[PDB]
Amino acid sequence: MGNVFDYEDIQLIPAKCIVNSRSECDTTVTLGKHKFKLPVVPANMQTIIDERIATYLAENNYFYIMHRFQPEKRISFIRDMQSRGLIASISVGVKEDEYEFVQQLAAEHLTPEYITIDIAHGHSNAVINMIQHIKKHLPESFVIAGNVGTPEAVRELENAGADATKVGIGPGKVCITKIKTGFGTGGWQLAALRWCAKAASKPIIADGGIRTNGDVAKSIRFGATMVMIGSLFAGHEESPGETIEKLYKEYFGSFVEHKGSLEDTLIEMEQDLQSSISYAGGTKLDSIRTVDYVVVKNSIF
Amino acid sequence: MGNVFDYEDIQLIPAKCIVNSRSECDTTVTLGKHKFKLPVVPANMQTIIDERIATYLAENNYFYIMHRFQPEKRISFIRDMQSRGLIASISVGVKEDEYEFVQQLAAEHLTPEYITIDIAHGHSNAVINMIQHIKKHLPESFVIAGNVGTPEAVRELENAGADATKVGIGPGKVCITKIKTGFGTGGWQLAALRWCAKAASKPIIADGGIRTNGDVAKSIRFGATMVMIGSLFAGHEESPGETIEKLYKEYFGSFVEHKGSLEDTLIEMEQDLQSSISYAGGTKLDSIRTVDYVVVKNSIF
Amino acid sequence: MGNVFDYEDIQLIPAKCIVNSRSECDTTVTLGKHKFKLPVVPANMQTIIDERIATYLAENNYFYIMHRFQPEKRISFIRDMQSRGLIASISVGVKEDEYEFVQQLAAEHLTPEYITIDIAHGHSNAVINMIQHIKKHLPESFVIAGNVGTPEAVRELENAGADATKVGIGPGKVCITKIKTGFGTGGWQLAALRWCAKAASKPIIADGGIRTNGDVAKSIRFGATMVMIGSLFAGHEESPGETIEKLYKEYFGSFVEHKGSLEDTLIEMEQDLQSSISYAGGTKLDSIRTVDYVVVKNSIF
Amino acid sequence: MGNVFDYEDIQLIPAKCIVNSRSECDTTVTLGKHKFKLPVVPANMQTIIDERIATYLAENNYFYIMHRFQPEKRISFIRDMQSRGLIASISVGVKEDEYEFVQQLAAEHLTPEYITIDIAHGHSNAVINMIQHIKKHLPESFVIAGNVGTPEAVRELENAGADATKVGIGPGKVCITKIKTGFGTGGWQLAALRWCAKAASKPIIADGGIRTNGDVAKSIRFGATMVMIGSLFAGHEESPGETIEKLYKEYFGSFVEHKGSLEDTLIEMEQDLQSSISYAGGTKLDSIRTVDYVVVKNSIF
Ligand SMILES: Nc1nc2c(ncn2[C@@H]2O[C@@H](COP(=O)(O)O)[C@@H](O)[C@H]2O)c(=O)[nH]1
Ligand SMILES: Nc1nc2c(ncn2[C@@H]2O[C@@H](COP(=O)(O)O)[C@@H](O)[C@H]2O)c(=O)[nH]1
Ligand SMILES: Nc1nc2c(ncn2[C@@H]2O[C@@H](COP(=O)(O)O)[C@@H](O)[C@H]2O)c(=O)[nH]1
Ligand SMILES: Nc1nc2c(ncn2[C@@H]2O[C@@H](COP(=O)(O)O)[C@@H](O)[C@H]2O)c(=O)[nH]1
Repeated sequence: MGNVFDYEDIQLIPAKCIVNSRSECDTTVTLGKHKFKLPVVPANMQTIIDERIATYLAENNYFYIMHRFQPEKRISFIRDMQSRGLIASISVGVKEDEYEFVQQLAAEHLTPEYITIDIAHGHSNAVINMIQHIKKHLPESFVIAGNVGTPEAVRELENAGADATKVGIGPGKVCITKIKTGFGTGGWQLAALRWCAKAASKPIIADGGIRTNGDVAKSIRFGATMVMIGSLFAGHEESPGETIEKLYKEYFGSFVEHKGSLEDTLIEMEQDLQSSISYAGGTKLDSIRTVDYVVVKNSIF
Repeated sequence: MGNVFDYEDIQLIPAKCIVNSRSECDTTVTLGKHKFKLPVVPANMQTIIDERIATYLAENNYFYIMHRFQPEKRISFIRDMQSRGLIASISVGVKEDEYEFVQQLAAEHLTPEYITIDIAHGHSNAVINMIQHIKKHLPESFVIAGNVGTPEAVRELENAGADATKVGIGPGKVCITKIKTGFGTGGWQLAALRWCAKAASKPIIADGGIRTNGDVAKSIRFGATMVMIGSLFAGHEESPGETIEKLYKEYFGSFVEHKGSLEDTLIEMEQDLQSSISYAGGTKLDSIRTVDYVVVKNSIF
Repeated sequence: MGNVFDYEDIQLIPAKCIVNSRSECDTTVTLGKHKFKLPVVPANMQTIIDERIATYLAENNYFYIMHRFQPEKRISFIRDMQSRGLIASISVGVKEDEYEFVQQLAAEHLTPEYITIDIAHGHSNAVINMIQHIKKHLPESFVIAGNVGTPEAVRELENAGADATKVGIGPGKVCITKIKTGFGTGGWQLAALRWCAKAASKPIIADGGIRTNGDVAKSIRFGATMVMIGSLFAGHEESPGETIEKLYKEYFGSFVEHKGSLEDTLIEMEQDLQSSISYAGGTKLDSIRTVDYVVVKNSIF
Repeated sequence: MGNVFDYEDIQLIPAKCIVNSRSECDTTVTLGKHKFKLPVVPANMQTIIDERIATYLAENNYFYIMHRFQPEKRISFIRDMQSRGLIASISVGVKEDEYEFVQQLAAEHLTPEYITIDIAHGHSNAVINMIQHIKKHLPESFVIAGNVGTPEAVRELENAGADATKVGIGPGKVCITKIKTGFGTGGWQLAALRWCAKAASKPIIADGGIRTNGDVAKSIRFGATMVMIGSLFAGHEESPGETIEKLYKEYFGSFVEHKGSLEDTLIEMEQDLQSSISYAGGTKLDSIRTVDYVVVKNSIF
């Protein structure tokens, strides 16, 4: 950064197709010691993810991150997921009984595979301290830290010991940080990603702003390992929240229209993303990383 | 490419008018051994073209390309069109009984004047192979190959032996490749054309993105020999698809409003295009190629 | 040209106000041997101007140009206007009985004060010929020629003997030349004016694209002597066309909402334009010519 | 200026958060001899402010400026506010019985703490004269002068003796100066502020264009001491004007929807602005001044 742009400004340029069917394209990705079907993860929000969803995903090799909204239920969540041969992926804060939470986890001999320290303005000593604290008590837990919007936050989190950082400050559909405060990556998420990624030693989770499945490929182009999606996963039948009636579900953070089975959404993502690999002139996800691109004048639209 | 822009960004600059009536302007063009009334061709899609339309066009020296959706009907289509003193212009794929199709055509002593190898991502060995195959079995067939979106695809198709290439990856009104995959010329079709054309030895068919008849002239400015149009030819009385009721027709690929006779559309195209030649300070189509232009800031609109 | 922009891109920068009331600002302008209240003129179209309006304007020192749509009525129009102590301002073409029209005028000893040769694509020998013809038969007639969109057309018309040129190719609200042909100053009228004006020895009439009264001042900034307005003068009670019923009038060239008395419109123009002179740090119209300006990013709006 | 942009083009870049709660951020500011809760002030317009509001604000250490619309009521307004242990902040003009108004104030031994000379086009000798006049008769009155839109107006007002200048020419929601005259900072207010501020020795009040509370922080970034807000303060229950019925209030200068208590609005401003300080990596308002920023391509939206 550089020129500033966002998802809709970007068109990726096709290379020579080397496959006969998109079916020969592999969209898996790896994050620490584990391998997942898709580079996407639903937002770790109560309006998007619950234990039911978490189990479905885990049982099918989809990465998931559980929200933190009922912090008391986490211990037994971990234990359920882990007795099940499944990954336990949870979120923590830094305020303040969760310092003894991760200490209780150590005593309980309970190591979650993934822990995400998820704070609105995650560029802080508060976040550094919780990272160090977890590397100390649960050194075998893969730690995702954020949210951040700069290369400088990314470095300083990675230097605190984060295994991955989460990038995005206010680009969410239901997020209003840009309006209230005038700060963040809203309006330039994809470019804020190019630029954080340039400086990252650890996987980045691009968080927020995704409006189409093509934006997964674009996020891949510009440095993401994983893409967090709230809006596009909102309003499925499996989704949290009640349904009204045609047909609608609420979606909010800490009014949409009904979308069908989350599995159809996920297979469609995978298919679109395999088309993306065809277009990127390759067989796997990483082929996307090398393609040229143009910044269009009006949009995509 | 260069600056990226699209049809609506472009205004062409008028030269001194050398005609008294647009009627003295000639909009014909030539593609291989044949001469046509207009540099336009309806999309080779089942929602746009059928044998009825194909016959009308052919009988009136309008270039047409037939879709491939009932591949069994092609043989007798060719034979009908050819017993009629008319051009037989068909589409083929590369999967897989159509390798013996063009071999059956050779045995049948049936040479179609035009064959279009029409694949979404036509930059592939698959397409190269079908080109070579046809140059081998039906060497007297003019071969149009695509679709492509780069100078590199254009060269490599032309080097495989294509007589013309079709340029456009996702700029169609009903096309969703840009949304699903994040790849292609959608949002910058006209510039993707300037740039493919710069590197082409063979006629290019600019395929997709045309929203006004002025965009035909613009496509001419930027290197097209021929312009393929789906949307603007959708929904005529002669058009495929049923009519509802006011008055509508469906338009889709592999919900519009009713447009009148296709002949009125075509005479209007010709007239607008003769106005375009008046403005280009000339008497024929090629006068458009030399005019200056500006990229406006907001649009045309 | 230079950077391309249009009316809405432009903000003019205020200089020190040297007046106590906008009332001390003089918005008059001169075109040949005559002095007018405002640098504006209604479009010389049948949907905008008739003899009733023409008389009102003339009787109040507003410049007007009469349309050509009933060419038989012109002779007696001139004579009426001229027996009245009023300016006779008419439009002519070049096809073809109007070569003897201006010859009939010579015989009739009838010299119109202003004659406008008004052709869509006025950059032509056709227009040059009619200019020379009029300078020959009615040498005392002020000749306005056009329409043009380039410095080159402006020079060549001025060299043919035009006393003023009319600039604008398709920026009209009801004009569709940009859509049909892909040619003209639509989308960049104000910049097409900066640029024609840079090369002009004669007054330019900026014709078309005016959407607000501020655009009169902007046209002044960028070189106009006079501004032709169709849309903003459409739909007044005095205006041509019938009224329906709330309340509407048609507006078209060769569906709006009702606007009130044309005199209120004209006094308001004058007042806004005197505000413009206050802001331009002056007392007269020409003060506008010297102000700085910025090209904004989104619009004015 | 420089690149031209406005509030929606701008995203501010977060620095390392050094607070645990936005509650530890101080949003106070000082203007002359007085200290206020927020860098915001409601527009000194009759549709926004009255004595009731003025008293509320003053009694709670919110800066306010009273409009001038009932000039006869000012004397006793000052006296009421001043007998109350409250700041008396009034507006004056330059026409013409207000030269003896400020002379009557001197005789009455009535010194208003703040006086704002509030003229549409305030770059004038008229404004200079009233400034000098007040510095002469009421030298202990803090004088705010404007409105202006250039560094040159700012200097010349500050050189006349202004204690602060008010910046903004036509960016108001209900302002139509941009449409009528084609002049001012509408469409580029925030950049017109960067640029006036660069040349200012005195506090600037950024006046107009604020659409979100984030735009307060942005105005801070670009040089404002104080931000005047009309639109966002329109339509509260305490607000001037009648209510209709759901629920609406009028808002106009010299049709909205009902907004709630002005105190909720003001506490929310303060809270958003403390979030802004968290994001700016600081504890006080001035931390905002140092942050980086990007100009996005489409908007914020
Ligand atoms: N600042 C803020 N961000 C939120 C909130 N709720 C969700 N988000 C952000 O946006 C979500 C995903 O964004 P989306 O895919 O809908 O654009 C989450 O991953 C999170 O980063 C909220 O209440 N406040
Ligand atoms: N990728 C894709 N392209 C299509 C489809 N249907 C039509 N098209 C493209 O768009 C058509 C013409 O575009 P239009 O004139 O409507 O913008 C065809 O010529 C073809 O290139 C489809 O189903 N998928
Ligand atoms: N090409 C074309 N231009 C027209 C037509 N009718 C009006 N105009 C142009 O536009 C008018 C004024 O434009 P407006 O103020 O509405 O933007 C006339 O002065 C003329 O230049 C038409 O039918 N065709
Ligand atoms: N020129 C002009 N400006 C006005 C008028 N009424 C309000 N304003 C301006 O706009 C107000 C605030 O703008 P807002 O916050 O609504 O964008 C006032 O502070 C003032 O500068 C008016 O009638 N004419």
